[PDB]
Amino acid sequence: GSLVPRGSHMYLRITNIVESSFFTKFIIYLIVLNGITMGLETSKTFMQSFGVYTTLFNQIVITIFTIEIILRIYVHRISFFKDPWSLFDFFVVAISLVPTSSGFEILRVLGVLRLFRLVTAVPQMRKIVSALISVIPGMLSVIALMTLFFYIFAIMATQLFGERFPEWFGTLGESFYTLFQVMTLESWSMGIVRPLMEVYPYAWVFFIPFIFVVTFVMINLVVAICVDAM
Amino acid sequence: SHMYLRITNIVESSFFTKFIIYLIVLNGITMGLETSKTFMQSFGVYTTLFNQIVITIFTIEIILRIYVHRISFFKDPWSLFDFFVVAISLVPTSSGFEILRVLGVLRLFRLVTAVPQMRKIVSALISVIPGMLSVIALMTLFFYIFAIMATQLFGERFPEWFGTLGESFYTLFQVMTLESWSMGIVRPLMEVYPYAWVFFIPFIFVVTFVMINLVVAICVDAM
Amino acid sequence: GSLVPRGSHMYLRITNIVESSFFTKFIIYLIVLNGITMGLETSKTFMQSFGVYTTLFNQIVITIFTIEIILRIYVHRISFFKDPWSLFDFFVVAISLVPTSSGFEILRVLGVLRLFRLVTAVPQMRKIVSALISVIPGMLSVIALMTLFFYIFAIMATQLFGERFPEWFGTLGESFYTLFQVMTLESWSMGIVRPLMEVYPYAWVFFIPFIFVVTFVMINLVVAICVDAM
Amino acid sequence: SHMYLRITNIVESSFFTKFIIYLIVLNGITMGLETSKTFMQSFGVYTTLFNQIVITIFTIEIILRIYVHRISFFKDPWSLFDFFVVAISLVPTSSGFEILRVLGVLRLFRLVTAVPQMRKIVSALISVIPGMLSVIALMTLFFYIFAIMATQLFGERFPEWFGTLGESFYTLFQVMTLESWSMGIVRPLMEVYPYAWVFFIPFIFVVTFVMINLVVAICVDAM
Ligand code: NA
Ligand code: NA
Repeated sequence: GSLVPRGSHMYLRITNIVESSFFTKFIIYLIVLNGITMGLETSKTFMQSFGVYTTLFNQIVITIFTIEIILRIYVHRISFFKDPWSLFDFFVVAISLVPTSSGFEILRVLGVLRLFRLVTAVPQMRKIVSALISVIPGMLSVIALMTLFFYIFAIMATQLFGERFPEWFGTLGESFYTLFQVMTLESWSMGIVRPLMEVYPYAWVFFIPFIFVVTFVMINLVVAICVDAM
Repeated sequence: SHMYLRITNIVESSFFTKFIIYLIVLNGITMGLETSKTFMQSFGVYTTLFNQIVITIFTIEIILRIYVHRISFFKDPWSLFDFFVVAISLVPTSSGFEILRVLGVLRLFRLVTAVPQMRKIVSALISVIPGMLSVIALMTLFFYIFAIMATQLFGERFPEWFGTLGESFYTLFQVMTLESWSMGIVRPLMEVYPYAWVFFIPFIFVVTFVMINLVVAICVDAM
Repeated sequence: GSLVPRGSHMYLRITNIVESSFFTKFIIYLIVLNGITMGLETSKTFMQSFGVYTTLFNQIVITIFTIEIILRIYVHRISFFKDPWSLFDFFVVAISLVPTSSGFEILRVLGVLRLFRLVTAVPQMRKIVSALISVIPGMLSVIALMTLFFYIFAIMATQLFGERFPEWFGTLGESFYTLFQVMTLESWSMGIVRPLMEVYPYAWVFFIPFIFVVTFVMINLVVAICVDAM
Repeated sequence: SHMYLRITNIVESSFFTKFIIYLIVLNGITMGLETSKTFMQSFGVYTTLFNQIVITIFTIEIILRIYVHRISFFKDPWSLFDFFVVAISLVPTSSGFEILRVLGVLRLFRLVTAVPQMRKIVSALISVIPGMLSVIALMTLFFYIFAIMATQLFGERFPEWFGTLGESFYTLFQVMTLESWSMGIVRPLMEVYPYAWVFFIPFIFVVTFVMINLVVAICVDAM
């Protein structure tokens, strides 16, 4: 493979650096250091004392991480952009590269996602994430079914309850949101359906069978993962 | 037979199912759009005419499917669902109640009908239900007995929650889901009836114990 | 067996009556009839119209049921009082025999328990109750453990929170009650622990580990029934 | 050895364990009674003297158990628990905090220590925990990342729920238990931050998905 390596005179030179155990260790060390520093940046008292420290520390770590991804791309070439873990690394570092201002501060908040590089860089963490994720394919049909089910009941509820209950059902999205809440069973009766039954006494004919189905499916979804994994 | 084979090759074709599924999805999209009051002031007429067109196509389709499948049609659960959900959608713009207009949205479940693999998951989910009916039966009897009890123990001083058998069923269901059962129901009940806990706690143990066994059944009965 | 039968001249006479399929059918028929009549007695409107009907119907059914248990005891003799289903039958009919007044009306309400004779008299209902119940022996240790656990944390909470929160923790029983509620996770935070953290900011150090344990055990209890039954 | 064998037969005996268990249960009963303010006005002195007597016996017991078991004692988890829970109970009537007086009730968990079969269930429950640490670790990291995010997205306008990393941890735990997460937390958050749902819904999916897999593990890993 590798098609046309960078040398392989300096290709191998940087490859042994990148491929080393020290290289991974140092990076992980910085992940943990930056994770600690990010919790510290949460205190307004710490930021009034050591604000400058952590801010420069931050931009320093991010420079190292960018160089790291660059070195890893020269070594792994095309293989890099075919590796989900490396892709996550790339995108979570790229996010972190957007200037101190501009756009919105969501990009600054999403910067904290780089701490998930602990999962990337540490094996066994990969292994558990990998195990959890591979369970998802045998769920897509049920998820698909459930999504269609929510969509149909959201449309119904929007048009049955939206005019007299705009906050909870005024809009398709509002209805989706509220139906999700009912599925988690959070205040479904005292907070949503009892108030609904004061105008619409048969509202129970809608939410109870909704609750049976959504619950029945969730149970089968779990049993699936119990059986499909066992 | 004569023209029987003629329409059968139409109905039985790959094109025929595709076109129908295409209309399911199109009509499903059109139904979400009909939710927006802004969309309906602009393209209201469009979507309304689109709707009556789709429903006419679906009616012709079911007719064609019955001529081909004859008796087999009304013995097929999927076709029956198709039939009833299209018939629902045939009820006039007014008259009766508007539940029928709302029940029209149920025709989107024809996506399940028309797409294989969706049948498969619905089929898998449903076949799990027979080995549950005895437990369901037991639970229903249990709800019935405790609903009657709650009606006559708590109904006079707590009419909204227990004044009526139906109200009691409803409240007991809520307690089973554990939703506000204490802060919202049993603590208030205990300001009048301090031993109310002797009723709802064992009720909660039983209903929970059964649900756990009901699930374990589906864990076991399906495996 | 049977030691000394009643004859067996009339012993066999009543035995064939009692042992018949008709005998069971008739009784079941009355269970269902009385169950229907009991729901009807819930309506204040029905009781103003057909109150006399159902009340006499009730005392009639109860007389038949007492005769039934009597006939069953003469036939089954000692075997009767060794049969859990017959014992339930006996006690649920005896409850139903207590006079129209006297004591409390709990005895009138407990009368509705006789509808569970549907489970007794119908096979397959026995079978599911039997299946559910037999699962309980392999649970007694965990239940025992949990009961001890609740007892210890109830004592702790009574003495940590009872003075400033008499309703929720003023008394061992109040504490038991509240801890049960926290276990069902019902309003545990917004309704109990957040108000508790306004005086006692470390209350979370008590309820969070309580919630982990009680939840962890519940999960293992279920897995037990999953494995012990599978 | 000399008197080593003399006390060993005492400590190792069936009588010795029984008497101790007998005192566990007696002291446990006495601790519930000490909860009643009425009982304490009548028999307060009795139970207090009973308490110091039991604790002195327990201290002698642990000393005797250490002379017999020597090094083996401090390598036995059950004996360590015994030791620490008795030591806790040795702290003077005042000084420090009264948490130590409350932590004294933990000595009732010596019922688990002293009664076999109780060990067995505790042992079974605990051995299940090693095959969970990776998932626990993943979840803790996940909470940490989302807590930091919530602190800086919602902390200024919602100090009580998200003003501080610790507050955010607490609130996120609550959302994970699904307790009032919508009516009590996310709907209020959405009156200021209408896209807050983009944060809590995926948070709820993940935390739930993991819990389900965590359980399935214990279903599988134990079977
Ligand atoms: Na409300
Ligand atoms: Na409160």
